[PDB]
Amino acid sequence: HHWGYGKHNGPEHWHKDFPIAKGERQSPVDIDTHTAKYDPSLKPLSVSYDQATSLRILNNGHAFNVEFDDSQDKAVLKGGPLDGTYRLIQFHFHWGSLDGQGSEHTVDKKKYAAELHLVHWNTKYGDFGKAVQQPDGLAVLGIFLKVGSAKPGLQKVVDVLDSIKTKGKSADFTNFDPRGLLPESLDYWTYPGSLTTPPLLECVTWIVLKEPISVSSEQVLKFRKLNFNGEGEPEELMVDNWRPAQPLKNRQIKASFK
Ligand SMILES: CNS(=O)(=O)c1c(F)c(F)c(SCCO)c(F)c1F
Ligand code: NA
Ligand code: NA
Ligand code: NA
Ligand SMILES: [Zn+2]
Repeated sequence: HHWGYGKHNGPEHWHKDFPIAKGERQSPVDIDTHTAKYDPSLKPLSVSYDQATSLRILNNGHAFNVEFDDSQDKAVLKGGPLDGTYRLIQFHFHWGSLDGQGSEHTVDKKKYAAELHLVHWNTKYGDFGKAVQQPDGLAVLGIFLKVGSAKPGLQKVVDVLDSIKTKGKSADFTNFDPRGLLPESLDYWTYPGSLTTPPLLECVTWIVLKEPISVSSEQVLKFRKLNFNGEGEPEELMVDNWRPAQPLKNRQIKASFK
């Protein structure tokens, strides 16, 4: 009876195994754009993805995950609200059963069809597993997806999904360039928060871009053909693998713009 996204093991259940679910800095949150504080001391985000090395794509039963070689400073995030250097380890998405839902963060209560998370770990902690035990261990870049025109830079990912349909499948996935998933503007909101799946650790500096990318209906439809179950276990479509917004508590969301 492990955690998942259903009636009996979904987000409202998670606190029984992971009591930090009700903690002081949980994610996602609603971004109320009118109360976010402009901070003119926030630096432009530095996203340096030229040397990224993707390795593999994996269905873990919760999402699909594009993993990168993080054994050197290739693809890194710095600047913005960050002190020091954070290394890209992987990305993944959360999405809906319908185009009207699927994002984790919301903007003035608006849900997007999906949300991309590019996960990076602070190189002061030497690897990802040590970094998640620290208050400033991760920086997650979150990008919203709306359904409209196709994102051409997403298509390589979409086309390999049928090869990892079920829980525990991987595939080699080399030479994927994550710059193809970024919108034009790096204007962002930032706040202190957590992982959005168990173990829900409060180790994340969240950076959420204001500008969504658009993807086509066909591209998100293909995300919804994945399965939460393993091969030869009964079919459960991988849809609605998002956690709802959690109480902001004693936090202020900062804006890099306007
Ligand atoms: C914020 N999204 S999340 O909690 O679902 C999530 C995730 F799915 C990940 F896979 C990783 S990195 C796994 C190590 O490679 C991570 F840091 C995350 F925060
Ligand atoms: Na395919
Ligand atoms: Na369409
Ligand atoms: Na079977
Ligand atoms: Zn995520």
